[PDB]
Amino acid sequence: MNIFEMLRIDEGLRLKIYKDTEGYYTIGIGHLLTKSPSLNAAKSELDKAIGRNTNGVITKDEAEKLFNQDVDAAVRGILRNAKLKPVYDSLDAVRRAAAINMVFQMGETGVAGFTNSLRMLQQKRWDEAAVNLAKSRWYNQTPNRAKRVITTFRTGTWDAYK
Ligand SMILES: [Cl-]
Ligand SMILES: [Cl-]
Repeated sequence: MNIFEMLRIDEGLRLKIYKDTEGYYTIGIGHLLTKSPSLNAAKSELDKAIGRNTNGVITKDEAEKLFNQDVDAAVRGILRNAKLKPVYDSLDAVRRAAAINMVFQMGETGVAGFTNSLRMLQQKRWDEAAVNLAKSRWYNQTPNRAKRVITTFRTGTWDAYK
């Protein structure tokens, strides 16, 4: 198991524009297109992202390409962030995948606001961090996915994904 297979399980794959859990125009493997209500603003962003007139539909390869870019960008955002970097560096390889997952889903600002959990993770207080992470809108909105990520932080194994 690795970050790619992990996110592929959490996000699914959709080849036609769809609305995410928050109601936003998304495509592929969790690629947010726009927070605007306009399907046209979404279609525009889509064509811009792919480099072609897509009419709202992409191929698997195109999906995977967006996905490759997004994971990369997620990692780089963590590495560039003064609050996230130290925590991330402190983690083992499995837990690092959990961190990437959160950033991919909620953005760097979002995660960055989990100050207390971040401190707990850095100190390696696993059960404590797990409890604190659950006290969040994130957990309340996407409980099954949150639980999976949280279990990964708690255990340091891929059990939630097996
Ligand atoms: Cl893009
Ligand atoms: Cl969920």
